[PDB]
Amino acid sequence: MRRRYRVVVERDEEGYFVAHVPELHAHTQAQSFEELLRRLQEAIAVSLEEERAEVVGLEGALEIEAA
Amino acid sequence: MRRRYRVVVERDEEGYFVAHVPELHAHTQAQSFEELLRRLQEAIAVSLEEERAEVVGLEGALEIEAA
Repeated sequence: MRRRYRVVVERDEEGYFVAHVPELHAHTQAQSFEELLRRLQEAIAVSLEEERAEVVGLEGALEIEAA
Repeated sequence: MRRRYRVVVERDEEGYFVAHVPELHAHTQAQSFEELLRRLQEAIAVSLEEERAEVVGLEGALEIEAA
């Protein structure tokens, strides 16, 4: 099955991540980007009562902090 | 310095990633999400002629494939 969901990801002071998928009323957190993606996919799968889910794409805006 | 850039990320058949940051006329690719983020940050830093860049956030839409 195919789905598209708005998502908001933020990195805290510790550099840890928290993602919010409003349409699914879900929140997921992780210490790395790799971990975030994995938990996000697992969480979306559970929401949809599916065995597995995979992020095949994302279109959005990146917030950058440079020095 | 602070910046926000539109980004488009896609996962190919092999499950590999390619990111496009149109405003920076840049393309970056990697075999994992963790690697993509790292190269993306390094590439944006070079574009801005900065030493380092960090993705502190992202607001967008996730494309999901579930089974």
